[PDB]
Amino acid sequence: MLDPRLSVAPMVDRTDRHFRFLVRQVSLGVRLYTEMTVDQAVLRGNRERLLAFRPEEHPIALQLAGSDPKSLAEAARIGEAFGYDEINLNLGCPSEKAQEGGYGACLLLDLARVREILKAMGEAVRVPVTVKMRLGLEGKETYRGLAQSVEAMAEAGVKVFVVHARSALLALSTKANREIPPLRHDWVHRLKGDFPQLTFVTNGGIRSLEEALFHLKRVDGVMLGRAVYEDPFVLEEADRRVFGLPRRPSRLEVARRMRAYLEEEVLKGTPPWAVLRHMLNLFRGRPKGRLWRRLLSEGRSLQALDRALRLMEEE
RNA sequence: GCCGAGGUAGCUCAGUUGGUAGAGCAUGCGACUGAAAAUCGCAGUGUCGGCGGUUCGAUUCCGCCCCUCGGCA
Ligand SMILES: Cc1cc2nc3c(=O)[nH]c(=O)nc-3n(C[C@H](O)[C@H](O)[C@H](O)COP(=O)(O)O)c2cc1C
Repeated sequence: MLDPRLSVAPMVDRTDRHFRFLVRQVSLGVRLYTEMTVDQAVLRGNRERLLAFRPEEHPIALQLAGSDPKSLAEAARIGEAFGYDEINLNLGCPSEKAQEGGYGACLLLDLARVREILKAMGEAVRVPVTVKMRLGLEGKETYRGLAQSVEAMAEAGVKVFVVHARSALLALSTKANREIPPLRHDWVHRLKGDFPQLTFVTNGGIRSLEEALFHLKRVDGVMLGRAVYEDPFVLEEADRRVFGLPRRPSRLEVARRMRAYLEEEVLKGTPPWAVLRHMLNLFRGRPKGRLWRRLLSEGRSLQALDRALRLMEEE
């Protein structure tokens, strides 16, 4: 039993184990997702570097990308061992890299392939195998086509469908595919109405917790990506209102704990910028936030963070 | 001439071991205590130096070519 009500979207070059730990200091309940991790990188690459994460990041789900059923079943078997509570399948990445590899959003073209992929992964691991998909391809999406492909996946085992509510135009850039196609959140709402036994987590364009709450009164969950990264404290009230916990974090308290987390990591071989480049938005839209962001991007050291914290305390 | 170590936004630069490329300062527009300081948001644009090599595909790895650099000659 997992809590799908709220989560931070998987974002390449964003949601590494460092930023995930940061978000965990802001919200205890919010579900975290790893970056898209290709199956071949899990099978042949340094597995400790890729998948190893901290136990504080629980709950956390490893998202895998691929096309070969046997390769994704082996990659899901490996992810489960590292302790991931969930193995999510990437069916939305419209990059040129994805199209050439035949994985991501272009996998939606072939339900027969996607269904044998899901059957293999689900039987290879005991953790819930989910999916993060898009509404369709080349703006040719129909509601009966999306509901029909969701039916097939559900018969393959899938229970949770994290839906990025917008089509993927393979011709456009990746940054263009997250701003141009129309957001049909109402399509996901109807997916819950046609499939009340399934869990749907709508996603796309959610700017605040107030908007996320609106969508929660219609579907099971909401996923925020750029809203969280651009300013982690967009989930400031997430715990208290969504997860019903009695705790509201302070931007300064979180900075104090992120400093101690930076001391452990740096002191055991972690480059200081690997942790500091994700703390720049901690004071976004706050007094003297500029100087906080300047100090860390210039110094890039524990000592620099100590002087930046001291200033924030003075202010 | 042997070599250290580099070519990424205008700028000083990150990118840790092939997989949805971006930090800072500075340009530009904007919010605000009254113009105004202080303060903050918004967006920006990439042939990741050119040529082949592997690959599903490499800013990332090979060889070649190639501009500023530093000790040795
Ligand atoms: C920088 C960036 C990287 C992303 N990488 C992934 C990814 O690796 N896997 C994935 O399923 N979605 C990825 N996405 C898409 C997000 O998961 C999400 O669907 C999209 O940002 C829209 O949701 P949002 O408006 O709440 O951010 C990425 C988005 C961004 C902005």
